[PDB]
Amino acid sequence: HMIQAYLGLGSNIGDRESQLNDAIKILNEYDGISVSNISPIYETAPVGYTEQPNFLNLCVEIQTTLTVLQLLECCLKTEECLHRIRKERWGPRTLDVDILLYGEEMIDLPKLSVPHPRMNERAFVLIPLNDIAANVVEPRSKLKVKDLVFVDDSVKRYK
Ligand SMILES: Nc1ncnc2c1ncn2[C@@H]1O[C@H](COP(=O)(O)CP(=O)(O)OP(=O)(O)O)[C@@H](O)[C@H]1O
Ligand SMILES: Nc1nc2[nH]c(SCC(=O)c3ccc(-c4ccccc4)cc3)nc2c(=O)[nH]1
Ligand SMILES: [Mg+2]
Ligand SMILES: [Mg+2]
Repeated sequence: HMIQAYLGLGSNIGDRESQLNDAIKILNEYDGISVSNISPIYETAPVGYTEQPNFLNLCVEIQTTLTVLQLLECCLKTEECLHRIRKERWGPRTLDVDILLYGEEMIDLPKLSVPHPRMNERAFVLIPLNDIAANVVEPRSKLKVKDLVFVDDSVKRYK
């Protein structure tokens, strides 16, 4: 039995589009993960620390038989495969893979919160997520993504 989950991907170092497309390929290669939907890519001004490069961001849907922790380990392993060496949470990275949603399940462990607890105020997440998951309910707010998404000029259609 598979569950539907959503991942947020980001890159702001180097050939960002290549790193994102390699990430999707690698995610689809883990036993127990199948990438089932892919959003458009957006180019986005960096949020937080601004003296760093512009990001490309997208979202994917996966069908997975993995538990949430097994899925997290696959996300981190993918970052390692793309040579994410920097680990300053505020700083640049070759690849970031974040778990956004895992069905309607909710957890807030010290080091793992799903739904991702910052997604609802990030246009760099909600805009691509709405492209693939408009009618999906975000279980904290209990609102559909299409009712969370908002306009943001710092998020531009890329490609
Ligand atoms: N839903 C989630 N997805 C991925 N990582 C999560 C997570 N909730 C908590 N984390 C934690 O965040 C840790 C550090 O990961 P980083 O990728 O450097 C943070 P970031 O992606 O820059 O910020 P963000 O998670 O606010 O987007 C992970 O090892 C994990 O323990
Ligand atoms: N557009 C864009 N900006 C990004 N900044 C980063 S650094 C980690 C982070 O998410 C982050 C996001 C937001 C704050 C913040 C912190 C405090 C106050 C306001 C914002 C910090 C870090 N990742 C991306 C990305 O993927 N896209
Ligand atoms: Mg992140
Ligand atoms: Mg991350």
